[PDB]
Amino acid sequence: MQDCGLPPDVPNAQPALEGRTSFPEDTVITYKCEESFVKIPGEKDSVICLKGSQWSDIEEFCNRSCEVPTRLNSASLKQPYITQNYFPVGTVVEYECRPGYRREPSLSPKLTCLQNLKWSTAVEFCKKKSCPNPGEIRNGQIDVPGGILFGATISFSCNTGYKLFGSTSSFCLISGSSVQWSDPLPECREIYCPAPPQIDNGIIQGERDHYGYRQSVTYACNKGFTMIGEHSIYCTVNNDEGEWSGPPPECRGC
Amino acid sequence: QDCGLPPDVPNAQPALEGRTSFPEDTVITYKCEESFVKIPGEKDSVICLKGSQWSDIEEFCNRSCEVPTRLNSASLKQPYITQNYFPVGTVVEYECRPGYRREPSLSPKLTCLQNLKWSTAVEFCKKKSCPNPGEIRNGQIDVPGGILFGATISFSCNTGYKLFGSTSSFCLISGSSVQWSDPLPECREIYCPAPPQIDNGIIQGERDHYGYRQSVTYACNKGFTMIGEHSIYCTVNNDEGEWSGPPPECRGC
Repeated sequence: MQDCGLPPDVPNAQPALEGRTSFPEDTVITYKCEESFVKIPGEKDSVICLKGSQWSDIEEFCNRSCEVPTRLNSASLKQPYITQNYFPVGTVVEYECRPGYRREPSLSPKLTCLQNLKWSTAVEFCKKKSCPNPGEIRNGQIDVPGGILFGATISFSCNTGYKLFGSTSSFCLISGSSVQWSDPLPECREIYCPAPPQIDNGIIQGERDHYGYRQSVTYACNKGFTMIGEHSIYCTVNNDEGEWSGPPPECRGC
Repeated sequence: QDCGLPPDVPNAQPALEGRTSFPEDTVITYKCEESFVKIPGEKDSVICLKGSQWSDIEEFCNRSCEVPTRLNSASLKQPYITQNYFPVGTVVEYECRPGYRREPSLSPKLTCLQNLKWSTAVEFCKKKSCPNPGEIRNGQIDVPGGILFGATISFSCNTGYKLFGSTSSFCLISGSSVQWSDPLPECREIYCPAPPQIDNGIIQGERDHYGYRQSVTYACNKGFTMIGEHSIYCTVNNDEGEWSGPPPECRGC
């Protein structure tokens, strides 16, 4: 009769019958691979009802493949693997470095789909690029806790008696073609104490315009006056603020 | 042949030894009464002569000041320093003791006043001053009470420095002047012991010396995680350098 019965049984595939058991001549039935199976590119996945109530032949067209290679932050799949989804056992794909990573020549940038439907062990075939030498801060220091490679962080400090002006840290970020420091080297500025205090009936011996950390000012009483106290005070520097070591002496008369 | 009582001399008293009769040739000496001093080059005694007659004697006592009181700033000049006769109007001269100096604007003279008292005393001989103490680098000099003769001064060394030498100085009289008993001490920078190195980590830019408040920063080698403070700093404790705490640790991953 001008009708075919059930289409052939294909291993690891299921036909779409749309709720019927009888099909008219020329009816085309498509099969869908079952779970954990991917259709093999360049293969028939459907049958057709021909004359005599006979279906056209169809061969197994499903496998048995790995999943799409896992997402790496250092490397991207090369074409054409980056657009594929069919990865039967033995399939080997190639990677290429992302930015800012570069090839580690001693290691292969290839992964293979293993018998267990898993990709081979990952190695660091694409390593992190390195930022330029941080350099130096005059009268300050740079803290490099964990190298200067892509993603690294560094901090800046200013030695005792100096005040930091600018960024207090820097990160090695990807900069277009390469990786560069997010922020420039700051400045360590000399902290000044407030002008030294003057005293009644006494003077400051050779007063300077500016006084820095540990710099001292010496007092002297006027003729006829007796000094009671410290002959000199010095600049103490704490939490980036200048402050004199103590009060100035006193000059008592007569 | 015996003389009777010797003549009455104003402001003087004779020494009779309880006697009322005296044999020829007896010599009787008089002593000036209180507040009175015998006048140099004058007779103070009488003698019993023939005819039961005493030799003549004239008043020989002039009211006089006492020997000037001792001053610690000056001393009587010669010849006043050996005199005891100071009638009203007598003016003596002083000269400075050590360690004192003359106050040009003033007079070093005292006058015996009508009331038998010396004139008002002024500071004509003033305490000498030692030279300006000067400066101690990285230290201080405390001048509690001036730098005149007899004064004391103390020395200290700022935080992070240790004093080496004298801790005080006294203004002494030194021959023809006054000088500080002790020379200035030196304030030397205290160094902490070399910072400790750590396994699988380094010191970032180690220095040769570390002083007070100076810090050393650590960094772990690739593949190691730091455990503890990233940097430590040089503390000072009774002139000794000591690190703020232990260095971090670098744990294998």
